[PDB]
This record gives sequence, C-alpha cells and structure tokens, in this order.
Amino acid sequence: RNSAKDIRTEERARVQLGNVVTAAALHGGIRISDQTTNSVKTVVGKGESRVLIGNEYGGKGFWDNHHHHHH
Amino acid sequence: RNSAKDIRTEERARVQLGNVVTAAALHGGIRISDQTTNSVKTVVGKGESRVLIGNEYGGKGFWDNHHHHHH
Amino acid sequence: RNSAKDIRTEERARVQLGNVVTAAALHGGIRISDQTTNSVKTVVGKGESRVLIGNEYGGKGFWDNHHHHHH
Amino acid sequence: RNSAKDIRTEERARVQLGNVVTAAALHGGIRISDQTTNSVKTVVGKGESRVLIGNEYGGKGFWDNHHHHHH
Amino acid sequence: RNSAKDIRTEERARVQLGNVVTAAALHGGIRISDQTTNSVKTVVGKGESRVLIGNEYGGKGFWDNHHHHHH
Ligand SMILES: O=C(O)Cc1cc(-c2ccc(C(=O)O)s2)sc1-c1ccc(-c2sc(-c3ccc(C(=O)O)s3)cc2CC(=O)O)s1
Repeated sequence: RNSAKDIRTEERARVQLGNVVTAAALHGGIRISDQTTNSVKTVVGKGESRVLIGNEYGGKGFWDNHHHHHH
Repeated sequence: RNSAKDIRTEERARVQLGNVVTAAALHGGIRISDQTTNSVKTVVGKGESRVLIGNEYGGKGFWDNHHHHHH
Repeated sequence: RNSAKDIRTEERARVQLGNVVTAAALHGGIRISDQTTNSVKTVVGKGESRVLIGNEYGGKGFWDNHHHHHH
Repeated sequence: RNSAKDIRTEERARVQLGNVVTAAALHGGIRISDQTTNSVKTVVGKGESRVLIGNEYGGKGFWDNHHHHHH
Repeated sequence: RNSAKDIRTEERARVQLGNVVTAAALHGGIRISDQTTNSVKTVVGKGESRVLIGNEYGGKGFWDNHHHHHH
C-alpha cells in the first residue's frame, strides 16, 4: 500500500495518489498476496513538480520519457 | 482504496477525488490484482496545482504531457 | 463508492458530487467498474478552486487539459 | 518496506514512491513480495531531478541511467 | 538492509533506492532474504549525478551485472 503525511505541490505542480495502469496492462489475474509497503513523510515540490505516490505499470520506459531508451 | 484527510487547493487549483478511466481503457483489463490502499494526510496545492487522489487507466500519457530527448 | 465529509468552497469556487461522464467515453451508460473506496475528510478550495468528488470517464482530456506547449 | 522522511524536488523535478512494473514482466516471479528495506531520511533534488524510491522489475535494462560501459 | 541519511542531487540528477530485477528474475531461490548492509551517510552530486543504493541485477555491465556465457 501507499501512505503519505505531508505533500506540498505549488507553482503549477501536480500530485497523484494512486497507481498508474497503461493500456498495455492486459495480463493479470486475481491473486491475494503480499504487497510492498511504500510510505513517505514529507514531499516538497516547487516548479511544475510531479509527485507520484504509488506503483507504475508501463512498457514504454517509465513514468516519464527523458533518458534511457530501448537497447 | 483511498484515505485522504486534509486537502487544500488555492490560486485556481483543482482537486479530484476518485479514479480516472480513459477511452483507451474501454474494453481492457480493469482488474489485475490492484490491491492497495492510498492514504494521505495533508496535501498542499498553491498556484493552479492539480490534485489527483486515485489511480488512472490511460496509456496515452501519464495524466499530463511530457516528451523529451534521451541520449 | 465516492463520499466526502466536509468541503469548504469559497471565492468563486465550485463543488460537484457523484460522477462525470465525458462525451468522449460514450453516453451515460452508468455502472462500469467502481472497485475502490474514495472518501475525503476536509477539502479547502479558495480562489476559483474546483472540487470534484467522484470519478470521471473521458479521453479528450484529463478533466481539465488543453495545453499544446511542448518542452 | 520503503520509507522516506524528507524529499525536496524543485525545477521540473518529480518523485515516485512505489516500484516500476514493466510490461516485460508476466505471471512468473512478478510477486517479488517484501525483501530488502530501503529507508532514506533526506533527499534533495534541484534542476531536473528524479527521485525513485522502490524496486524495478522487468527487462528495461535499468530504470534511468546515463549510458553503458565506457572506456 | 539499505539506509541513507543525506542525499543531494542537483543539475539533471536522479536517486534510486531499491533493487533491480531483470526480466529473467532469479534462477530459483525460494528464500529471498536480504543479506547485505549498505548504510549511506551523505552523498552530494551536482551535474549528471546517479545515486543507486540497492542491489544490481540486470544483464548489461554498467551499474548492473550478470553471469553470461563467453565463447
Ligand atoms: O501521518 C501519519 O500519522 C503516518 C502515516 C500516515 C498514513 C496515513 C495517512 C492518512 C491516513 C489517515 O487518514 O488516517 S493513514 S499511514 C502512516 C504511516 C504509515 C507508514 C509510516 C511511515 S514510517 C516513515 C518513515 C520514513 C522515514 C523513516 C525514518 O526516518 O526512519 S520511517 C514514513 C512513513 C509514512 C509517514 O509516517 O508519513 S507512518
């Protein structure tokens, strides 16, 4: 699960509290198991900062596309 | 599941409580063992900040628009 | 399930409770998934702030997005 | 499992609290569960900074790196 | 376990705290436990800073490693 205490997002910033499911995630079943526990105390973002509190599911790189492409 | 406490939005800020499903998610994989609880205490959004409390199902962009050049 | 406890909307602020079905996601079919509990305690919106209590269904834009500026 | 005390992100900086699950993975060992513990106290990033707190699963080579082995 | 006190990343920098798992995963090992102690005190990086605190396991040979067969 995910848990956050204090998140500050100003100056055209944006924050998302959840998981990201891309249109590539079409393979999965129902299985109840253990899930990693990720939690943050304080996050201060300034200047179009983007806060992602959760896990990301993608195939084309990651959350954003700035560096490290396909080999 | 989400659990928010205090969310403050000022200066033309906008906040949404819930999940976002896109047209690309139409007839796809909505259930892939998404077992997680996203809890948050204080969220600050000043300066046209956007607050998204929930998970998304898009693919054609991670909520916002980001495009750069790697190496 | 979408729910809220206290919402403070002031200074040309607006609040909506329920769900939003954008025309980009077909007509108002209603009842598609809803597999998460979305509840917030206190939401403060001052200064043209927008408070949306519910999930949306769209593909043209993520609720509020019309930017065409590349970085 | 993963815990962060204070994280500062400025100037188009972004931070993700979770893990990176790529589409290169499938129903075969994807349930990494809870193994090692990663706890950071102070994280400061300014001017295009990316904070990744979590593990990565897939054949993307590496989440974000500069290049390969150089001479 | 992996712990870090102070991490500073400025000017196109990134900090990754976690373990990397290649698409091939581990060739067995039903007892996945952490048997390494990595405590980071203070690391400052300005200008193309790559901070990786965790376990290396990919298949390239830079910030990662593998076995591979030579011929
Ligand atoms: O704000 C709370 O009360 C704490 C908190 C808040 C959550 C929820 C938010 C709203 C909910 C609600 O509305 O009820 S519940 S869950 C919960 C905890 C879970 C995990 C914890 C850890 S421990 C820590 C580490 C970070 C660094 C380390 C170091 O320096 O040693 S240890 C971070 C987190 C996260 C954190 O404390 O913010 S606290």
